Amino acid sequence: SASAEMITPALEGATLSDGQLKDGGKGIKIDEVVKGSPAAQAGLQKDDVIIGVNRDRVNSIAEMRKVLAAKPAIIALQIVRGNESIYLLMR
Amino acid sequence: PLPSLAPMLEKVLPAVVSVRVEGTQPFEGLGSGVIINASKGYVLTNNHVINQAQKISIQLNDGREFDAKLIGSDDQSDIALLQIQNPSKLTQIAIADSDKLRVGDFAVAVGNPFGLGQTATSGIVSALGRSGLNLEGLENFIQTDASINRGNAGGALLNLNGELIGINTAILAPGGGSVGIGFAIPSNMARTLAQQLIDFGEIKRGLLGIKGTEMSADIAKAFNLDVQRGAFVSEVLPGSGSAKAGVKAGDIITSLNGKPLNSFAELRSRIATTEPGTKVKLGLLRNGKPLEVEVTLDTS
Amino acid sequence: PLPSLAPMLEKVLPAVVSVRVEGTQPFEGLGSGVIINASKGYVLTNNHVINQAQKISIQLNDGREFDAKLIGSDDQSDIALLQIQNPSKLTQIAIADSDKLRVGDFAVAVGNPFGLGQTATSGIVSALGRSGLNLEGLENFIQTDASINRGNAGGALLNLNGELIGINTAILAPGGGSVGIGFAIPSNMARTLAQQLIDFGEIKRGLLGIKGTEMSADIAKAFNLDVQRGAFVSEVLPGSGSAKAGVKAGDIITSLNGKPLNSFAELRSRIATTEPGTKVKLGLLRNGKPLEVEVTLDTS
Amino acid sequence: PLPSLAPMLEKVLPAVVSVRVEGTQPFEGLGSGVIINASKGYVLTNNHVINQAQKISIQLNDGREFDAKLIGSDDQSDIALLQIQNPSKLTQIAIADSDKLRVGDFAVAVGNPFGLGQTATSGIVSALGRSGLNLEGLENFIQTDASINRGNAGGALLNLNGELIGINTAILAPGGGSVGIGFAIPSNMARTLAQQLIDFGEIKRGLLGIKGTEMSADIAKAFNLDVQRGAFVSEVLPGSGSAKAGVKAGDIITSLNGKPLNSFAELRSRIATTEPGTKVKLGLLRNGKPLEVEVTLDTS
Amino acid sequence: SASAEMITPALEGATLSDGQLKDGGKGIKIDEVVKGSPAAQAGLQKDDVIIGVNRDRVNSIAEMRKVLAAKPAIIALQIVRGNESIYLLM
Amino acid sequence: SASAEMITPALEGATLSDGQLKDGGKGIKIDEVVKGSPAAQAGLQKDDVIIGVNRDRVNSIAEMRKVLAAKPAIIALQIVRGNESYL
Repeated sequence: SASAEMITPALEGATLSDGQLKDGGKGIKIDEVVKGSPAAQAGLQKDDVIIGVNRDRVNSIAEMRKVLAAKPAIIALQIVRGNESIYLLMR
Repeated sequence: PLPSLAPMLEKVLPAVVSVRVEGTQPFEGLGSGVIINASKGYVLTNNHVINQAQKISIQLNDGREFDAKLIGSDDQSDIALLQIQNPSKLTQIAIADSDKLRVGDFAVAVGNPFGLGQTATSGIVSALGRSGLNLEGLENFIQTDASINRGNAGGALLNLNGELIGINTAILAPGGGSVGIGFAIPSNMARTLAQQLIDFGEIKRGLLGIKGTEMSADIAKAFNLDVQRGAFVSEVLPGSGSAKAGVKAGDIITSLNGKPLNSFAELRSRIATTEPGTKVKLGLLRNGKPLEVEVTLDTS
Repeated sequence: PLPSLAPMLEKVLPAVVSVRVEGTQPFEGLGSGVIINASKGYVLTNNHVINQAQKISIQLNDGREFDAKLIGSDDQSDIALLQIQNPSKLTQIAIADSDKLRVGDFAVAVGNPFGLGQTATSGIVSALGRSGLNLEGLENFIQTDASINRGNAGGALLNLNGELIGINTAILAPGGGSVGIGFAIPSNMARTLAQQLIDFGEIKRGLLGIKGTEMSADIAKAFNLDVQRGAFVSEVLPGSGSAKAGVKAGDIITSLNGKPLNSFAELRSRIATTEPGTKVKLGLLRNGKPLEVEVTLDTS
Repeated sequence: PLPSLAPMLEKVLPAVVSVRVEGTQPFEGLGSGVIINASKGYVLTNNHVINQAQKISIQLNDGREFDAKLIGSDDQSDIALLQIQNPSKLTQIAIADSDKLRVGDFAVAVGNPFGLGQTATSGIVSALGRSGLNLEGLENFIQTDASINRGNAGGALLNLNGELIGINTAILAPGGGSVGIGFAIPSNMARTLAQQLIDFGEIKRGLLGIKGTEMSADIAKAFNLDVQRGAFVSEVLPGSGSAKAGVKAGDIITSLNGKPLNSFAELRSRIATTEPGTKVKLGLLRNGKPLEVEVTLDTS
Repeated sequence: SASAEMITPALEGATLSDGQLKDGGKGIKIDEVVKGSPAAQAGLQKDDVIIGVNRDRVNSIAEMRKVLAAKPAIIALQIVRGNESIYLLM
Repeated sequence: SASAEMITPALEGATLSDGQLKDGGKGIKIDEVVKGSPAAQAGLQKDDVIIGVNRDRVNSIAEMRKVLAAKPAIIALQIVRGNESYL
């Protein structure tokens, strides 16, 4: 489980790994979040499964890193917390 | 023969009053107010003029003095309604539709600056729909360059016919004095809030159950769009009216009941005006495709 | 085709001049003035512009320069009169009736702000009969919201016909610059005092023999009265004309020459303007009963 | 029915834009600009707003955002020209003749004070040809009393027809807020400099070859002269066109092209604007004798 | 002699007594004025006799105390310095 | 050597002497100008020849003193640095 700090400053304090959804769809599962960290500030929580960045779909930490290597202005994670859909936003 | 505003100000000035407040170490404060109902003595004023008062007095511009009682108050919109005890020979203002205003219309501000007494100043409407000043929970301000100073809060903003178009609330001042940037609450929202306070004694806020942020061109360049004004939807709370209606995250609200939105705080204030149980129309754009949605309001 | 103030300002601006004062560490001061007699070169200005001058110079807006002498002055009303040596090709102002002014009339201020040169600004008449600023002995000011700054003292306040309605005399501001609250001496008092100075060289001040306080809505509640504005007489000095008339301690002054009195300061200033030996009629209120009392003034 | 500036403002407002600048500790600045060519996206702005930018962005009043590139600048006159990258559906302003302006004309200032957004204020023209403020090398300012604050530089000053008459440049403020004294570059100078920047990329300044000082009532009182406004010439640089024309030291310059000169700075700016190689008419006053002199301008 | 501060804080600095006028009318003769006291600042002087509070007549210190126990918004003292009538505002 | 300080302080630091022009006309040749003195600030230079005060024509240091005893408003000197001619 690579620490999310190295990928981007905004995800400091979040533990990300390559996991699975309830239905088998691939996604990146959030393992542990530091209280007060920017990940906690943005709304990331335990056992969240991110699905897509903007109009994309990320199935691995490497895929997310390749997407983020271009360093876009803003990030929006379609995320998955519970059986519904929420967007997030940080710079 | 010479043009002037004197003929119309003669019939209107008696409706604007001065509000004197004492309370607590004791304090004394001064503000303005507008007579809304002459028979029942209802006075519209600002909420921070009255906040910590134990005694409230009203003074007419001819010298008469009355005692007042607080009927209701709105801290989010900063609007208070007082009642005059034993009213006698009062004059009331007429209210204009502030949805028909435009930038460039002429305006008159009547108030009580620095405790000097009743004063009228003149200017134009500089802007509409101003918000984001981190002043109140609700901001849909009219901007004007009529001179507005300390003691003017609660007073009247009028057009050339002498009809109410705003309630003076705030100024932007680098050094504690007027530089020509003043803000007013539009009269439609103020009238609706005053009627709710009269009818029920407190406000019933309706909520959409949608959490979202301001739309911009930066986001439009991230979702391949053309619209740069509106509200961006991010969270749909469970079981709300919009959740039942089918509104999902990632969408953009453009028009409310067919009226295009220029801000997200604009939509917030418009929804806060609406009473719960009403059905509203949302013009939506999801994945670049437009739609029309009917929504039932909740209760806050 | 387009509306403008230029056609009437083209004829009036030569009458407003700049006043330069050198005195004594020495100081150099700046103000304005208005030419009222073109053949004799009489110039009306403020008293605190000329207060401790050792030499006075006058500049026209075309560049010509003159030396000036003080004919007389009045400290209580803050009015001074100068005469130009060897005048030639001058323009004079016409004086309007300031008793016909109303709140909402349009006004133009002409002066010399910050030593820049001749400058015109525009506004409305905000209020009438203002006092209590503790500036001079007599205060019956016109309150206007034209931009008025340092160097505008002594200068002109005009109506849309180009006639003088006031002499700019003061301002209120936390930061030292205009916020839209300026004060002017009305033209009737200034004209009367200037005529007195021309004719005799000193002011002729009349008094009533009444010492009293300002009537409020509180004193009208302790004697069970109705009118809340006027003057409350508490001392009638022995041997005065008012004593011969029959004014006693405790009554209320309501009208001067039939015109209702807005304040006690207005009564004081209007009495001080009037010439000793004149006869006035006072509308008196005693024990809830109205009366009319004829009083002959004495000399100060 | 009611008079307003709204009908004419609705057509001109899209042509005034806000200018956001990022530069270098990193800094962000804000100002305004005017669209003078819609097909090419040419934007007139102030030089000190754009000074140390690394990136420039233009934002329209409907929300669209564009990138801009500097075309040219003029530090003495403080005028900058930008081009919009990839323009689409723009509105442009119409320019008026600023040599026909008079004191008392009505004016509207459109800008972006304190970063709030597009704002309009109203006033009159207070003075013409102001200078001596020691802000730029060449000053021939229009003075106005519309409210102009921080963020207004580069924006529009318009007449009642919606035609450009000036570019807002500076203010005089004791405490960092507007007190009613603002300055604008006249539109004739601005349009000439803009054409020069478009055609050549830099300004071609012409000079006379004369060193002199301002005329006053004191110098004229020593040479027994009547005039008191104009230019007093003290040195004629050898080899110049003026020396070839015969202009000597001690002469008084009265009129340029038959139009009266009110100061040395007006003559300086008017000569600087005129293109090199052009011929000009000088009204000379030497030993009290008038002369007409033809001068051919050189290159600076 | 009676203390005037106990009657009201306004009349601090006045020495009082039940007195009589020149024509025999009963009043409140001022006997000592403290310099700098509120009584001196208001304008009370020696030998002054108060024949009124607001719209009433006070015949003794007790009656004035009874009227002032209501604590009115202001006080209006007829006094009688000289063979005349001077009002006061408290 | 006539010091210019008590003649007029505006010419302080300028050494004055009765001389003649290149054609033999009379005037005052400025022998020395002290750097930072009021004369240098006003524009006086070494070897300058003042040949006029305001409109009047002057010839000697005594004539300078007699003219400037009245203390006029402004003195517009003519002077003649090189073969050309105000301060």
